Amino acid sequence: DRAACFLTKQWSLSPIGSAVPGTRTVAILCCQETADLAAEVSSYFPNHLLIDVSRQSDIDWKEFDGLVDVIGCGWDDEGRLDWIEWVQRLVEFGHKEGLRLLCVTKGLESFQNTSVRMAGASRAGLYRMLQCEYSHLISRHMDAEEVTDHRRLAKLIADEFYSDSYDAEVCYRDGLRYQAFLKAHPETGQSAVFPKDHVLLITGGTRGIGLLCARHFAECYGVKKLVLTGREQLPPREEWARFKTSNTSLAEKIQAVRELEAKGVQVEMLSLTLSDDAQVEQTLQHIKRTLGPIGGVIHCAGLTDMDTLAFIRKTSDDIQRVLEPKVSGLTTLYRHVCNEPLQFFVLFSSVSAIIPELSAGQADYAMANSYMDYFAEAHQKHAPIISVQWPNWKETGMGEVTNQAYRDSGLLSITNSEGLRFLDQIVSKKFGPVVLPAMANQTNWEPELLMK
Ligand SMILES: NC(=O)C1=CN([C@@H]2O[C@H](COP(=O)(O)OP(=O)(O)OC[C@H]3O[C@@H](n4cnc5c(N)ncnc54)[C@H](OP(=O)(O)O)[C@@H]3O)[C@@H](O)[C@H]2O)C=CC1
Repeated sequence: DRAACFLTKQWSLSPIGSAVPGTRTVAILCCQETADLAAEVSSYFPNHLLIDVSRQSDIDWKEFDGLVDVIGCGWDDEGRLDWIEWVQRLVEFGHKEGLRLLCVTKGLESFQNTSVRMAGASRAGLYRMLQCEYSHLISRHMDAEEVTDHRRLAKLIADEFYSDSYDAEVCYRDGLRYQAFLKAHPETGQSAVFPKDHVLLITGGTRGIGLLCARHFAECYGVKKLVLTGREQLPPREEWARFKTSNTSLAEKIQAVRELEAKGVQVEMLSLTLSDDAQVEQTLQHIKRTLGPIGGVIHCAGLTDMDTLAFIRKTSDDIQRVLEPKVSGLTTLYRHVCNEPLQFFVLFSSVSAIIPELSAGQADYAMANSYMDYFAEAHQKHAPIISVQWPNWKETGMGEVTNQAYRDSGLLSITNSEGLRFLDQIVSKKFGPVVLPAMANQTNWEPELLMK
């Protein structure tokens, strides 16, 4: 594994060359809040369908030029997934010779924006990547400025929609169009002591990378109190002796608790529904009462859906299960730990949040991890919160089974030791709120083309 780098999302001018209108129907996805905007957008499309999701599909989808989604310009309820089936149906049933999907947000990107407006985060991640999963699509996320008037915004939208671009992600700042790309962090491509009476909280800490982090913090940062959370409820401690010769995942967890406790660490392995406000409150009160204040959080709770790959074959329910730990779960956890004396709050995101080619066949996972990226950017002022867009870990967790796009990306799969060193640097330094640490074979690596 050759060369370490740290990539962050940067922006450069990408002017539109021509904007030729069509006459096929354009769908306009909105909600009650964004309906006035949607009406203004609609005046640029003589042929349109306004789909207000807060008001089923008997549509001749093959007659459409595409869809403009402006729900991300309002509140954009992360828990309401009804909008998804409109996108799926258009993607599946639409013309195979080109159709356009355009997602518009307002002030979601931190570029030339001192105040991230946390709306549209999961949806941006979907639209960024759909053209890599479906070769016939042109799909784009566009971020406008929060100040932009509806009339001006509608004009920008219409030109963008019918543009000659295949850029995955763009923003407009002071009337100028910019495209997103990845680049080695600007200058940095020490550490304080973790207090012995504070607790390190690790969600998804019971196996995989999170457990590896647990061992690492106990060994190298002198952590004395660990709370490791997952979904499984371990049996009472009195039962544990019956699992000595078991080869089960539960046996391994029990053994891991014992090995940590041998290092002189107090360890609790808990079941916690992270999106359940009442349970998270109660559990956090228990920790604070009986162990001590929270000195750090590592958010590893996460699932990939390995059964249903195609976006158009996923149900709302499937998608919700993948989002839950990273979206609702993260938000709920944050509300109950943001006033603790945190040294760090590290989110385990993925290269699939941001590299469209790797998102393919796992669109819901890209949505989930994308939300965490923006969440860190939006809350960096209030908490030492960092989203890490991890590459594949070769030796622990979900494992590798890496595909051609991953190999073709020039990303390498990383060792545990590589990953932990990456983590230590990310905590010790200011790479900013979102960073993609990669091991790359330097000869054959063009980070600046990763998002194209
Ligand atoms: N492995 C890799 O290469 C990469 C991993 N990541 C991310 O790193 C994190 C850990 O990855 P990995 O170690 O492979 O994962 P594993 O599947 O090995 O471990 C998942 C852990 O999270 C817990 N968990 C899963 N779903 C939930 C949920 N809904 N609520 C609470 N806890 C949950 C599991 O608990 P239980 O055992 O009780 O189910 C388990 O402790 C994930 O968030 C993943 O997206 C990112 C990039 C690459």
